[PDB]
Amino acid sequence: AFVVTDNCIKCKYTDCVEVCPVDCFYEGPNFLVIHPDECIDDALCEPECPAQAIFSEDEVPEDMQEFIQLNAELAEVWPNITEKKDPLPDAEDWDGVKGKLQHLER
Ligand code: SF4
Ligand code: F3S
Repeated sequence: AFVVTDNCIKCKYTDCVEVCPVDCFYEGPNFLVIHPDECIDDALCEPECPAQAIFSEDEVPEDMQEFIQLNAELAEVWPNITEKKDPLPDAEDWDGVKGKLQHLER
Protein backbone atom coordinates (compact mmCIF):
# COMPACT_ATOMS: atom_id res chain seq x y z
CA ALA A 1 0.00 0.00 0.00
CA PHE A 2 3.03 2.24 -0.53
CA VAL A 3 3.10 3.88 -3.98
CA VAL A 4 5.96 5.00 -6.22
CA THR A 5 5.13 8.39 -7.74
CA ASP A 6 6.38 10.80 -10.46
CA ASN A 7 9.90 11.83 -9.37
CA CYS A 8 11.09 8.21 -9.86
CA ILE A 9 10.73 8.40 -13.61
CA LYS A 10 14.07 9.15 -15.37
CA CYS A 11 15.82 8.72 -12.03
CA LYS A 12 15.19 5.08 -10.96
CA TYR A 13 17.87 5.02 -8.25
CA THR A 14 16.69 1.58 -7.06
CA ASP A 15 17.88 2.09 -3.45
CA CYS A 16 14.29 1.27 -2.48
CA VAL A 17 14.56 -2.47 -3.29
CA GLU A 18 17.36 -3.38 -0.83
CA VAL A 19 15.19 -2.70 2.20
CA CYS A 20 12.04 -4.50 1.00
CA PRO A 21 11.22 -7.42 3.29
CA VAL A 22 8.92 -9.00 0.73
CA ASP A 23 10.46 -8.06 -2.62
CA CYS A 24 7.36 -6.38 -4.05
CA PHE A 25 9.09 -3.94 -6.44
CA TYR A 26 8.67 -4.36 -10.21
CA GLU A 27 10.80 -2.60 -12.80
CA GLY A 28 10.19 -0.76 -16.02
CA PRO A 29 12.68 0.88 -18.41
CA ASN A 30 12.73 4.13 -16.41
CA PHE A 31 10.41 3.55 -13.47
CA LEU A 32 9.64 1.23 -10.57
CA VAL A 33 6.31 0.27 -9.00
CA ILE A 34 5.07 -1.48 -5.82
CA HIS A 35 2.70 -4.41 -5.95
CA PRO A 36 -0.11 -3.20 -3.67
CA ASP A 37 -1.14 -6.69 -2.63
CA GLU A 38 2.29 -7.94 -1.63
CA CYS A 39 3.45 -4.73 0.10
CA ILE A 40 3.23 -5.05 3.89
CA ASP A 41 3.43 -1.30 4.60
CA ASP A 42 6.42 -1.33 6.79
CA ALA A 43 7.41 2.02 5.30
CA LEU A 44 11.05 1.02 5.13
CA CYS A 45 11.50 1.95 1.48
CA GLU A 46 10.21 5.57 1.75
CA PRO A 47 13.32 7.10 3.47
CA GLU A 48 15.59 5.18 1.11
CA CYS A 49 14.43 6.85 -2.09
CA PRO A 50 16.74 9.78 -3.17
CA ALA A 51 13.92 11.08 -5.35
CA GLN A 52 11.52 11.01 -2.35
CA ALA A 53 9.06 9.51 -4.80
CA ILE A 54 7.59 6.87 -2.48
CA PHE A 55 4.51 7.62 -0.42
CA SER A 56 2.09 5.70 1.78
CA GLU A 57 -1.09 5.32 -0.30
CA ASP A 58 -3.16 7.67 1.91
CA GLU A 59 -0.31 10.21 1.69
CA VAL A 60 0.17 10.27 -2.15
CA PRO A 61 -0.06 13.93 -3.30
CA GLU A 62 -3.42 15.00 -4.72
CA ASP A 63 -1.85 15.66 -8.08
CA MET A 64 -0.25 12.19 -8.23
CA GLN A 65 -3.31 10.12 -7.32
CA GLU A 66 -2.96 8.52 -10.75
CA PHE A 67 0.15 6.58 -9.64
CA ILE A 68 -1.89 4.46 -7.17
CA GLN A 69 -3.73 2.58 -9.92
CA LEU A 70 -0.63 2.85 -12.14
CA ASN A 71 1.51 0.91 -9.68
CA ALA A 72 -1.10 -1.87 -9.38
CA GLU A 73 -1.58 -2.32 -13.15
CA LEU A 74 2.14 -2.18 -14.01
CA ALA A 75 3.17 -4.40 -11.05
CA GLU A 76 1.18 -7.00 -12.94
CA VAL A 77 3.13 -6.75 -16.19
CA TRP A 78 6.70 -5.73 -15.20
CA PRO A 79 9.46 -8.05 -13.90
CA ASN A 80 10.46 -8.34 -10.26
CA ILE A 81 13.53 -6.31 -9.20
CA THR A 82 15.21 -7.37 -5.91
CA GLU A 83 18.72 -5.92 -6.11
CA LYS A 84 20.25 -2.45 -6.23
CA LYS A 85 21.29 -1.21 -9.66
CA ASP A 86 23.03 1.99 -10.77
CA PRO A 87 20.59 4.87 -11.27
CA LEU A 88 19.75 5.99 -14.79
CA PRO A 89 22.67 7.92 -16.37
CA ASP A 90 21.08 11.37 -16.09
CA ALA A 91 19.07 10.76 -12.89
CA GLU A 92 20.23 13.94 -11.15
CA ASP A 93 19.20 16.04 -14.19
CA TRP A 94 15.67 14.71 -13.85
CA ASP A 95 15.49 14.79 -10.02
CA GLY A 96 12.96 17.45 -9.15
CA VAL A 97 11.52 17.84 -12.66
CA LYS A 98 7.73 17.70 -12.54
CA GLY A 99 5.13 15.92 -14.70
CA LYS A 100 7.68 13.28 -15.65
CA LEU A 101 4.78 10.81 -16.22
CA GLN A 102 4.76 12.11 -19.81
CA HIS A 103 8.15 10.37 -20.09
CA LEU A 104 7.05 7.00 -18.64
CA GLU A 105 8.16 4.01 -20.71
CA ARG A 106 6.22 0.68 -20.81
S1 SF4 B 1 6.56 -0.40 2.34
FE1 SF4 B 1 7.85 -2.20 2.91
S2 SF4 B 1 6.86 -3.97 1.90
FE2 SF4 B 1 6.03 -2.05 0.92
S3 SF4 B 1 7.31 -1.75 -0.89
FE3 SF4 B 1 8.21 -0.53 0.80
S4 SF4 B 1 9.77 -1.86 1.74
FE4 SF4 B 1 8.43 -3.19 0.46
S1 F3S C 1 13.78 6.70 -7.74
FE1 F3S C 1 12.51 4.91 -8.01
S2 F3S C 1 13.84 3.11 -8.20
FE2 F3S C 1 13.28 3.35 -5.97
S3 F3S C 1 14.84 4.56 -5.02
FE3 F3S C 1 13.16 5.92 -5.70
S4 F3S C 1 11.30 4.61 -5.97
